[PDB]
Amino acid sequence: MELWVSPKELANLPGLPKTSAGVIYVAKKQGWQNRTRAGVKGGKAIEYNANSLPVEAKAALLLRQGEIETSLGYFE
Repeated sequence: MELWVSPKELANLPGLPKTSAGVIYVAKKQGWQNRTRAGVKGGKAIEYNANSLPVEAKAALLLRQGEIETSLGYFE
């Protein structure tokens, strides 16, 4: 499993501030396994590994994830 996340998506969990500015700034206070992707924004964005987020965000995370997709590229 992986389920990565984006700063704009973290800017809504309680444990995390309501603005990515605080999440990215706080990201330095720890540095959750964040993968870069030269396509979700600029030549180098900053994703966040959901498994690296604490528990307070892990709970509220999958919470606002209601409805998303059924199954695909999952090779069954």
